[PDB]
Amino acid sequence: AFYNITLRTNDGEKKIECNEDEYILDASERQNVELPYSCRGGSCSTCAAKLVEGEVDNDDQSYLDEEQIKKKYILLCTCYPKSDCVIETHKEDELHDM
Ligand code: FES
Ligand code: NA
Ligand code: NA
Repeated sequence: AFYNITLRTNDGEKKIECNEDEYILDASERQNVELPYSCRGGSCSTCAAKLVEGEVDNDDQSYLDEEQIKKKYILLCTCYPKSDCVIETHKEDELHDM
């Protein structure tokens, strides 16, 4: 199924949908909502975001440790939505300065 993702970016709030079988980064990009990234493989911190509400499957990621995951951080390049979500983007620095 598809879920509606509310992206709270550094340039306002944007509404985009994403198939539960695809990554949020790719879905966002085709709907013209540019998000940060670099490796696009789940092993770095560039695409870091924070889950405000909703369920996701970000098990394909590998950079974030359990402490960061518990704090709701997710890497959008490898994150599947599992319900409607409200996500804050461009959180790499926040993550870095925890
Ligand atoms: S762009 Fe590197 S983990 Fe997402
Ligand atoms: Na960019
Ligand atoms: Na450092």
